[PDB]
Amino acid sequence: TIASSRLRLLEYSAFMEVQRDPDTYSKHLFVHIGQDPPLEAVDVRQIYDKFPEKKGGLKELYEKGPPNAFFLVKFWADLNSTIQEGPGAFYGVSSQYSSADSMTISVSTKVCSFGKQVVEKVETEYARLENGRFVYRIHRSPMCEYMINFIHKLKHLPEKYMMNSVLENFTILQVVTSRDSQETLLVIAFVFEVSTSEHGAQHHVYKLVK
Ligand SMILES: O=C(O)c1cnc2c(cnn2C2CCCC2)c1
Repeated sequence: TIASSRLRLLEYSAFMEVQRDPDTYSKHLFVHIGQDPPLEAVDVRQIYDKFPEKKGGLKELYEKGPPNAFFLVKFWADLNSTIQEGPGAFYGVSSQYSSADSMTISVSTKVCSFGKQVVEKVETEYARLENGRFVYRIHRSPMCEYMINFIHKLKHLPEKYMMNSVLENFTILQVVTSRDSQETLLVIAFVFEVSTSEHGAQHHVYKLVK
């Protein structure tokens, strides 16, 4: 469970959806996190090299704190072409959060490639009271053309070891802050590999410590 003292990640999924006919849709999940067990710890200094981006970077954010907001998710992305991709295929990202307190949050998603920030998405979300808790939803946020082209380039590689060498240099840094106070609520560093398993995409969550 990815949760700080102020915010919990309920769900996260990167996917592509193709419309076979007006009433039929197929959805392929590249990565997914759904739905508390104790988490294994990873020293944050072991991944500073993987996130070398200076301003809005990991080292600076960790020093600002609180340390309880920092998590690392290692993904094994399912890049198998299970669904037949056609012309109007939608590539998107959906995520949900919850908190005990009502807040306006700001979700910044930094996509990095070769140690350089390539895309940054900033989305403001308002609290919705739901079953005594406050929920935040980012539904079907479209992937930018950079990310759709990166996935095609990855799928067109003749070997899964070649895709791992590319994914070695690809990271995503998600920073959720309170909109008005600018306080760090949740930080998730994402690192990637290609899934070799028949059980599809897999992930491992770690608590970042110092
Ligand atoms: O927020 C985004 O735009 C975004 C773009 N691409 C993403 C994710 C999560 N996984 N992936 C790809 C890595 C390789 C498989 C799919 C999120």
